[PDB]
Amino acid sequence: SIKEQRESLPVFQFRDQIIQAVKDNQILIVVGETGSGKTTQVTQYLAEAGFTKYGMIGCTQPRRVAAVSVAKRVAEEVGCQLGQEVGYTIRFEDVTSPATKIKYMTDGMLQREILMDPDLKRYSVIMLDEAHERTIATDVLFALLKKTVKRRPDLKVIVTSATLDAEKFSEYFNSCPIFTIPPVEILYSREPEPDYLEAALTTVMQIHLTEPPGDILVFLTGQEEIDTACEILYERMKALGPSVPELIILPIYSSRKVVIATNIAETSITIDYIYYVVDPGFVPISQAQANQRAGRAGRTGPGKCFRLYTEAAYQSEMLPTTIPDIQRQNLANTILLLKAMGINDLLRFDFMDPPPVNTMLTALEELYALGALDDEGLLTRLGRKMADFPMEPSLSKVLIASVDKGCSDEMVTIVSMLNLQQIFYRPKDKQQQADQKKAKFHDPTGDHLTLLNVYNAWKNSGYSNAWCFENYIQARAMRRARDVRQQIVKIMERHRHPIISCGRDTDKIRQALCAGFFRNTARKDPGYKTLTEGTPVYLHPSSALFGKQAEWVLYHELVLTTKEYMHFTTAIEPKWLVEAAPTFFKLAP
Repeated sequence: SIKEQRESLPVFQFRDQIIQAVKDNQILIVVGETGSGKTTQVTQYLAEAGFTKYGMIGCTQPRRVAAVSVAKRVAEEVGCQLGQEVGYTIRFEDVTSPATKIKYMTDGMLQREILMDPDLKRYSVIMLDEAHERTIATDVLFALLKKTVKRRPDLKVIVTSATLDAEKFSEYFNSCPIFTIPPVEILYSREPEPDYLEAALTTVMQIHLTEPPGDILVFLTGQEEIDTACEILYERMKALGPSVPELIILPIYSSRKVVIATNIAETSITIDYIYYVVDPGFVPISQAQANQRAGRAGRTGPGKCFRLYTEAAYQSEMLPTTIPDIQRQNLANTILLLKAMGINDLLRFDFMDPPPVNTMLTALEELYALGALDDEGLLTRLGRKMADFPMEPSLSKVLIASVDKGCSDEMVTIVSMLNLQQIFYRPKDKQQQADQKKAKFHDPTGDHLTLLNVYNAWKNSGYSNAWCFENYIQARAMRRARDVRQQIVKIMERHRHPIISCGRDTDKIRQALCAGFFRNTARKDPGYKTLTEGTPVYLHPSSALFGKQAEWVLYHELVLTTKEYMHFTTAIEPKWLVEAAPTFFKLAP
């Protein structure tokens, strides 16, 4: 039943108590142990209590997927169509209606939303649900909401927290109350294991045979560690014997079952029926993170956690408080927005956890080199124009540069294609066959123009799914690209940025892509080496210029599956970098 499921949750007992705490206290810290359902239920409770009469309820989630996942879930519970009373907003996916009482979104959208109205009048209550996997963009929000609260008293702010992080939050938010919302044994090693990988595998071996049935979850650091573990565990399982229950071993890089994942994956997994966790505790992690990890065993039933370090280590060489995760490109975006609110002076800024000065100086230098900031560091005309685009400052810079070069039509398509997850379906039985079809779209210049070739031919075939399948192109991905393209075209048109085509002048198109994306360039070494930092990076085999020789290249992203790899590489001329990417590479007259 919908009611029965809702009432089953631990929060429902404290449901009347939560509403009173919000009604009295302006800012409220909520500690809910995972599986309390504070994420879904609290939003409804405040809606049910009439907080949506004169405002919306907004909740920020750490990832895009989480905001979509919670919104759909809450929609079912509320019993209404997604986007109507309960909707989510994420980048280029605003699933909301005028009739939207409850809204879910990422920190970035809130930052765009707060910049437009520093008082957030459209909202009655703002809740940030990122107890774990908090960033600096989330920390910036805290300081902004602290000021917003001093000018709009009716506004309610809820801030979820981990138990270790809780008291620090309360001190920061003017000593406001900490509302709290209510089994596994943790095992340690007497001496620090010399080899964490060997220890962890032996640990997985003993637990598979010598323990009651449960599923094991292991965490590792690198891909080569994962691959080595898969081979070792296969070899030991086959040698062990046929009587022994089969061990199904699956890795994740986002009879009994073993799952092995990295930190990237740990933040995005809700797998059930696992009674055992192996915690190598070294990426070194924090006590709050270690405790969160321990809890994951306790999800389905009782169970055990195996931390591969001394207890003293837990209490000595591990800090409890979360360290906010800093993304270099996200931080540039955050700083750009802050300067668009007229907030300079990052040194005296009310940061709850001060970011390292290098991170802020690199971000400032990156924006300066893009020409978002002048010599002083004050926001320029170009910076304000870029801040109107909800994307990384490199991509927004490329769009505006293309308008100057009369090639905005091709760029909006290329920019659309960069956001895409998977573009080409590949099946191992027909892998060779798929690669042959991909080759038709290969442009000499590089992957950027190859993406332009894919979308154009898709457009030319009237956007046919049969055509997509004919060429082993993900049909869903192209549809997503068009949705993004249409939204970008509307954003450009609203600002004074027209759409002009130039008949695939590859020189103008790649020149445009050098205006931004100039700190992601590399030169061929007798693989390649990065111009900016000197880091060695390699062409991916799937690249359109992978066979070809190309002395100077430009890459959209830098993936690390095994060794540093450039994602979407395009051959460019050095001249354009001096000319179109001025400040950084003007080592000419």
